[PDB]
Amino acid sequence: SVRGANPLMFRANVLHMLLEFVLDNLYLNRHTGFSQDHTPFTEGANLRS
Amino acid sequence: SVRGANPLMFRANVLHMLLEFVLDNLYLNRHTGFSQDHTPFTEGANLRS
Repeated sequence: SVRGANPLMFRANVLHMLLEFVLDNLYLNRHTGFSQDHTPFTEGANLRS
Repeated sequence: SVRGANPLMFRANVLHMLLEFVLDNLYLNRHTGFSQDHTPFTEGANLRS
């Protein structure tokens, strides 16, 4: 059936899912740029672009 | 809106206006001719022309 799965193999599938979660997030955050707020909604905060 | 100004920038605009006021007045007064007036209200004066 295309709508069923073997219940005795959930742990194996879940374990592989967690490994995929970690691998997909192996990145470094990058500094892009900023600009000051021209509106009074914030007290002159610097906002990322 | 093309009409109206941001109230957060009033001080910056006013300061630049005052700087314009000083810069446009950097001159030396120049001597010129006179005339001897005999109007009954200013008899004997030497008015500049």
